[PDB]
Amino acid sequence: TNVLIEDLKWRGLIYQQTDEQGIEDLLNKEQVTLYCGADPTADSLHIGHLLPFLTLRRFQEHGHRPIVLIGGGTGMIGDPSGKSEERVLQTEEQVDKNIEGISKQMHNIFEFGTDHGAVLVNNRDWLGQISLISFLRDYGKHVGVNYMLGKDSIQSRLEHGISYTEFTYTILQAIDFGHLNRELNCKIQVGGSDQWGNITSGIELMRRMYGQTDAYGLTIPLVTKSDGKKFGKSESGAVWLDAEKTSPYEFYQFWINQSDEDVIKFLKYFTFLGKEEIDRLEQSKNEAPHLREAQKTLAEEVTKFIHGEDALNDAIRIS
Amino acid sequence: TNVLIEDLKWRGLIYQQTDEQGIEDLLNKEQVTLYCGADPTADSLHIGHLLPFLTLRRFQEHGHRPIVLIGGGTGMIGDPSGKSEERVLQTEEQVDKNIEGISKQMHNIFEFGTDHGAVLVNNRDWLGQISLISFLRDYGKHVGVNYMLGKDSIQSRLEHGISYTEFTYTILQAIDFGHLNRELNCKIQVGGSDQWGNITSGIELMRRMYGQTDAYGLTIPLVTKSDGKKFGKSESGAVWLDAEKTSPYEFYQFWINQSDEDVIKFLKYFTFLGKEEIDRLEQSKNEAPHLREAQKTLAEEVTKFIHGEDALNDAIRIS
Ligand SMILES: N[C@@H](Cc1ccc(O)cc1)C(=O)N[C@H](C(=O)O)[C@H]1[C@H](O)[C@](O)(CO)[C@@H](O)CN1O
Ligand SMILES: N[C@@H](Cc1ccc(O)cc1)C(=O)N[C@H](C(=O)O)[C@H]1[C@H](O)[C@](O)(CO)[C@@H](O)CN1O
Repeated sequence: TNVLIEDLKWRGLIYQQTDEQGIEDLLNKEQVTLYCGADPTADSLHIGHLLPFLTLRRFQEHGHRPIVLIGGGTGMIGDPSGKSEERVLQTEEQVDKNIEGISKQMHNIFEFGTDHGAVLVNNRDWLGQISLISFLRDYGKHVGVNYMLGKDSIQSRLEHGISYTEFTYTILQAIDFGHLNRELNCKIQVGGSDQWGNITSGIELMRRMYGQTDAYGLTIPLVTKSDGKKFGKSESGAVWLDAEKTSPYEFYQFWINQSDEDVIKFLKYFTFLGKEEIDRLEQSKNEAPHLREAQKTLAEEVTKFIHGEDALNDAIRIS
Repeated sequence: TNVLIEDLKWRGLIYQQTDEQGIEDLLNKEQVTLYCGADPTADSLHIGHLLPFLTLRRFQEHGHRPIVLIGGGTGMIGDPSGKSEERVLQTEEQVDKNIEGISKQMHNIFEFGTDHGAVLVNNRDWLGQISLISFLRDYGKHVGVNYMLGKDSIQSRLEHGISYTEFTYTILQAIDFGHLNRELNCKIQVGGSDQWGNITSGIELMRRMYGQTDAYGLTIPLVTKSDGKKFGKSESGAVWLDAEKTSPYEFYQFWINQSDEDVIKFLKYFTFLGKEEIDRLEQSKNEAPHLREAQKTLAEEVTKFIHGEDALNDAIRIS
């Protein structure tokens, strides 16, 4: 038993684990409970969010469980990770409006509603309670400043000033992990490179609060185009997984006009084909580039997936 | 948490449980490990085997696990359940040949190969070992004759004589359940009406051997045609889920020419639609019978499933 660890590292989806061996272990023994999340900083996800939520499927595939968290709380604050400009808060309706969009997509990418499947959580439930005096007593006590001033994320901000709220974000997200680690049994936190800091911060506080209850962190990598030009950025800014911002036809194309270099890879990253199917599909590429098979299947795979069987047609029938 | 128990009894898939409440319970608490099996008495399954193995999916759907057992051992003996004529043994090649067929179908109906998914077991592994003196000591001791002479199955046989082997079958199958109950954690045994006796017999010996380690038995019902004529029996004897004995076109038809009375039901029994989709699909039936929607979708559902997306086409394109 250890095939899942096998394809996630063939397909190259492993940027870093906190404790390699430890993760390798429980994955080949117990049925883990890994989760991922996103704040409602928009009313639609974008292909940058496609990789991480798929890796959650990869896991679910072999008996494991995935938990999808929507930032109904940490959303209103926003994650300075990466950013090198302070954010700007947003209207209670704005957030509570956005989550209606993001939730409509997840619900389609994953299967919510079972007796023991994935779960959709919103942190405004546990962060919506906890008070000012409280937060300071119960959590702040064992969350030292030298540590926070250590998070890579923060410096870009420390450099041209980081407001206190951007600064008290990591503690908001640590509280989360812990809550799930103690509430749904969560032990692994999957997320992009931009989440190393927050992930780790979650386990560091899990240890202080009570000798780290078997928690670990996994990071999916950074999808890199071949030419060195921003995966996910069209003139039409991003490439939105929302039909009416980025359509199946526009969607379709994006994957079929995708370069041959960064092609098989993307096949591994976003398709549920096997090493065989790809092997062959890598072949058609390597010697009969005219039929343009790679670029084609990829497309029709991710499109039927994201957008539909029929809309795939509709898209193709417009091609 | 209790939706699965909800649709299995809406769709009517529950003929009987050994301990109703007890099953209701662990199903709304822990992720069960239910299994089902079939002896290689042929090299292809038939629609009579479609219901039970689907109900295993129903379960797997909500976090649970299914184990598919092939009778590589109890096969060579054959289950007198139902039968009212002694069986006839069969060639070691014959069995070892048949299982190649039956396994090719399961592998397509279920997903074998994961870190923690369903598992394919063959009992010739645990029954292939156990010796004559042994079997008598370790198992026979606490397997009283008055009990066996109680199994409904047996009397039909007791009436026109039951050979000892048909008689020592139930103990072969009890040993199984137990082995899985102690080996893979199995707690529920799903199978058709014709398996009540064997199922129960498995838990009765599990208790004697050691206070029944939390085992229960579930039975799917008997698919009944509307007219009262043998579901699954064509002139072409059965309706084989093997392409080259019962083809997608022949397959296709069988479901589209299926009567309107026993139609929505069969929709519930064999399709993964919702109560909604069916509601509507029950409607089209009830007032626009000309479009013949029920009979149609059913077909194309079960066909794409059993035989393929493309072969569905091929079938339709021959319709
Ligand atoms: N603080 C997190 C959100 C979070 C919310 C609650 C938690 O308890 C832990 C983290 C974040 O910044 N997420 C990105 C987002 O937009 O929501 C998102 C990124 O955009 C990403 O590319 C795909 O979602 C990858 O970094 C994974 N991420 O969660
Ligand atoms: N003794 C069982 C097989 C068995 C094998 C190993 C076990 O440890 C327990 C039982 C039997 O008779 N099965 C049917 C078959 O043909 O294999 C089969 C029936 O045909 C059925 O209709 C669908 O498979 C339903 O009764 C479920 N059944 O298992």
